[PDB]
Amino acid sequence: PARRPFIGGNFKCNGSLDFIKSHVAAIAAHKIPDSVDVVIAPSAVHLSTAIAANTSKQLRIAAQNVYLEGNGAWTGETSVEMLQDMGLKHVIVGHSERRRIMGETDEQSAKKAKRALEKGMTVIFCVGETLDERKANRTMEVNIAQLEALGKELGESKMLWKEVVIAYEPVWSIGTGVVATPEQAEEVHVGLRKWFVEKVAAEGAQHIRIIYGGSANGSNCEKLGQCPNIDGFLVGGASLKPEFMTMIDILTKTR
Amino acid sequence: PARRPFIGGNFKCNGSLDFIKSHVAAIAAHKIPDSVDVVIAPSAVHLSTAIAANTSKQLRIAAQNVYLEGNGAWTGETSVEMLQDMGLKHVIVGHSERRRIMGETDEQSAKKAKRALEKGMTVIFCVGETLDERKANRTMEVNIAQLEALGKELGESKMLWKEVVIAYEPVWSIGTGVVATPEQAEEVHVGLRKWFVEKVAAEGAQHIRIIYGGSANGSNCEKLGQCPNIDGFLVGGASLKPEFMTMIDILTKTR
Repeated sequence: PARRPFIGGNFKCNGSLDFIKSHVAAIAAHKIPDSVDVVIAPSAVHLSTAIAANTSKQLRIAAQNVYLEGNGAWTGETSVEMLQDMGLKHVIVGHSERRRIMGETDEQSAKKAKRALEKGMTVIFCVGETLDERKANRTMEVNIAQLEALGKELGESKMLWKEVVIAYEPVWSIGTGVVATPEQAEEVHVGLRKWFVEKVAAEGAQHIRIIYGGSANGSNCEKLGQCPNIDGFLVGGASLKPEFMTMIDILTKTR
Repeated sequence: PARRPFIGGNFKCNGSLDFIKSHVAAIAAHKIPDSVDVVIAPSAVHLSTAIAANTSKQLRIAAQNVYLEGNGAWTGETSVEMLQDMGLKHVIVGHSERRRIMGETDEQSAKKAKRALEKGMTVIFCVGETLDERKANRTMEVNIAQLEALGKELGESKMLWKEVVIAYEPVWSIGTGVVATPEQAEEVHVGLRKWFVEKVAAEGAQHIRIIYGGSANGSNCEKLGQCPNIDGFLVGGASLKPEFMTMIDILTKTR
């Protein structure tokens, strides 16, 4: 009982119109197999430009965030409806930068994901513990709590878990170059599988993709991709470089 | 010592690609005098589409929000650099929906504005009190506190106030249809002028535009626009309708 590999590239708050056009063009020009999901997430104002430049039949474009309300009086926010109207089907939710730096609570992330999922979108739901929480030996407690908030919102509607791609990114690995070792990563993904089996369904744990993120790059992704419970990567800085295409190849050849 | 009128249309989280194209086209097709600043603020993902559809030489496009950091690891956020790279020069900051519903603090709004201003952008800085604060007779205290946070960030760099357009929108008037009377609005703008004179400069208070927002529409904007300290309007719901063009005409003929 395995899985369709997944690699997402989160551009974060980076890029100019020319960078988006050129970089998306370079990615789209790369041979992308039909056996692996490849998604890139440019900043909101760059979405249209990225879509126009994406000449690939496999590459999909995603948003880095979405609000938990539909269209209405939510100045500065983006609705699921807007993303779907633009032809987008993927969206990142709960990235630790929003959780830890911008105050996005466990419940808000969960509500954003639920709304996106109910409308038919695929959600890259991020979870991860800080250096201090790990030092306090609370790694699994935290990751599970974040996943539980989502479980509370979906709960019964298990089927909605089908369009969820969990992205484990230890906060101490985000933008620090301090990537997790295959053992550290696999150990956490194992704990996440177990939680899914118990709180969701044994069958579902076998199908849901769980990707690793946090300093993942061309020279370290192969060893990570060889781990049974690591279905791919959520790439940050490296997704802005040509090595992102190499990571795609490595992921394909590995699983 | 007077001012160049200003009318901004905040679309908030509304619109589809077709709506943006058609609505922006209809606005752009309207005769816009060179004597009044007219700006519309579509949602972030619609910016490019709006720019493409804006065939007017006078109409300017603005963003509804911006982050307080430059390009970097800020997932889901937009930088000033991105907005300027797109040719945008206006941005709304501190809208009460973000302050009151999304937790944007007085200091965060102030820091966002300062960064935008330092880079050369024009900022529509929103302020406003809630029904309870007004009932508690704390209307001016609150509005002044929000303005003071900005004053703390700019403080000395007074000159930066040149590109600031203050938008007073009583929270109880936002999306409720309960517009402020000309007396209520003028009274607050008078108090804001006085604060500016004391904490900024007598000269500057004479030049800075202070616009009214909150249920402003085609049938009530004339009486508001006739008030000496009301230089224009920040239009919400009405900016999504053809009456927005009427408001432009009314503002022009009035001052």
